[PDB]
Amino acid sequence: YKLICYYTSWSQYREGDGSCFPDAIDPFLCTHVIYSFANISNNEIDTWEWNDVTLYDTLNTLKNRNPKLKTLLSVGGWNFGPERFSAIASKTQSRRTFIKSVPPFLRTHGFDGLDLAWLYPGRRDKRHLTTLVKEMKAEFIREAQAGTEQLLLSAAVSAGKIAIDRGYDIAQISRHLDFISLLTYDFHGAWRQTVGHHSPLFAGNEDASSRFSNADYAVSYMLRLGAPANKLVMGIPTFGRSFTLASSKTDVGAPVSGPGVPGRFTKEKGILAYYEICDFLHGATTHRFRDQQVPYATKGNQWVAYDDQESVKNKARYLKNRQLAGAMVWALDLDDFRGTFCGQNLTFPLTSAVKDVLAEV
Ligand SMILES: *[C@@H]1O[C@H](CO)[C@@H](O[C@@H]2O[C@H](CO)[C@@H](O[C@@H]3O[C@H](CO[C@@]4(O)O[C@H](CO)[C@@H](O)[C@H](O)[C@@H]4O)[C@@H](O)[C@H](O[C@]4(O)O[C@H](CO)[C@@H](O)[C@H](O)[C@@H]4O)[C@@H]3O)[C@H](O)[C@H]2NC(C)=O)[C@H](O)[C@H]1NC(C)=O
Repeated sequence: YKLICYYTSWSQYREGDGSCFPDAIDPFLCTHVIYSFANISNNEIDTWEWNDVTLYDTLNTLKNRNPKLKTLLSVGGWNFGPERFSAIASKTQSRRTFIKSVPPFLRTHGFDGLDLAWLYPGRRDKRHLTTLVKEMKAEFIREAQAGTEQLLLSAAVSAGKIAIDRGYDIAQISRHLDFISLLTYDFHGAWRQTVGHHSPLFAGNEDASSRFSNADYAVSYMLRLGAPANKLVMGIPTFGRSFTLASSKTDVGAPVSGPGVPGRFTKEKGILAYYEICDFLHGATTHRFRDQQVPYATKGNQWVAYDDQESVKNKARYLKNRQLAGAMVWALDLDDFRGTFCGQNLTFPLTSAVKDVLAEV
C-alpha cells in the first residue's frame, strides 16, 4: 500500500512548538512525501518561499536514511489562482514551456516526481487538463531515456461529484497518472450556515440531500468513471473544521454563525490542527456520528468536526477493503508531529494509526 503524505512549506512559520521543518519527519513513516507548493513564474516551475531550496535539501536528505522513500513537489495549491493554471494549460506554447521546465528543476533539487494541485479545473478547462497530463507524462517518458529513473506524475483531485463531472476526464487522466489522490475531506465547511462533518466515510441515513458528500460515494463514483483502484489513493485529514454556534443547539443541523475561533498555533479561522484539537478536548463534550463514523466535539459556543485514531483506522480499513492503492494524508505538520500534545507518547499518532492498519495487509 502507498502512504502519501503532504508537508506544507508555510508551517515553518508557526510559533513555538507549532513550527515544523522537514527534519521533524520520520523517514520510515510514509512511502511518499510531497512538498507543497511550488509556484509557476514566466511559465516555468519555480520556488515559492525564500528558503525553499534549503528545505528541499532538508526533505530530500531523509532519503539517506530510508532509500525507498520517494519525494514529489506539488505545483499549484489554494493560494495559486486556478485562473493562472487555466491560462498556462489553454495555450500549446505556454503549456510546452511549463512542461519542459519541470524535469531539470526536479532533478536539480532531488525530487522523484511532480504532483499537480490545480484546485479546481472548470468546465472550460477539462480538455486542457487532459492535454497537460498527457504531455507532461510523455515528457517524463522521454527524459528517462537518459538513464535516470522515470519521474512520477500524480494529481490531487476533487471528491465532489459536481466538481468531478465539470472539470475532469477521469478515464483519460487515470491512464497517464501514477496515482490520483482523492480530496475526501471537503464535504462541508465551505461557508454553509449549518453544522456538519467535512469528512464522513458513509452517507448516514439521517438529514441528507448531499448523498454524494461522503468518502464512500466519491470512491465508488471514481471507480465507475474508469479510474483503476490500483491508482486511487484516499485522502485522510489530519486537521479539523471548526464553527461558532449560533444557538445552544449542538446536534445535527444546529445553526452556525460563522467559522470557529483561530487556533493558537495555526491561526486560521475555521481550521484546527490535530495537536490543537487534542488540547481543545480537555473540557469538551465528545460525540460521534454512528452512521458517518466520524467524531465531533463542543466546548462553549465552539463546534469541531475532526478525525481521531479510531476514525482514521476505520477509513484505512475501508480503502483496503475496496483494494485501493493506499492513503494520502493532509498534512504531516497538522498531525501531532512532536508527540507532546495528544497524550500517549507517540509521534504522528494519526498518520501512524493509518500506517499500522495498512501494514496489517
Ligand atoms: C509566483 O509567480 C507569480 C507570477 O510570476 C509572481 O507574481 C508576480 O510577482 C512579481 C514580483 O512582485 C510582480 O512582477 C512585477 O510586476 C511589475 C508591475 O506590476 C504589474 O505587475 O501589474 C499589472 C497587473 O495588472 C500589469 O498590468 C503591469 O503591466 C505590471 O505587470 C513590474 O513592473 C515588475 O517588473 C519590474 O519588472 O522589475 C524589474 C526588476 O526589479 C524592474 O527593473 C522593472 O522596471 C519592473 O518594474 C515585476 O515584473 C507581479 O506583481 C506579479 N505578477 C503576476 C504575473 O502575478 C508571484 O510573486 C510568485 N509568488 C511568490 C510567492 O513568489
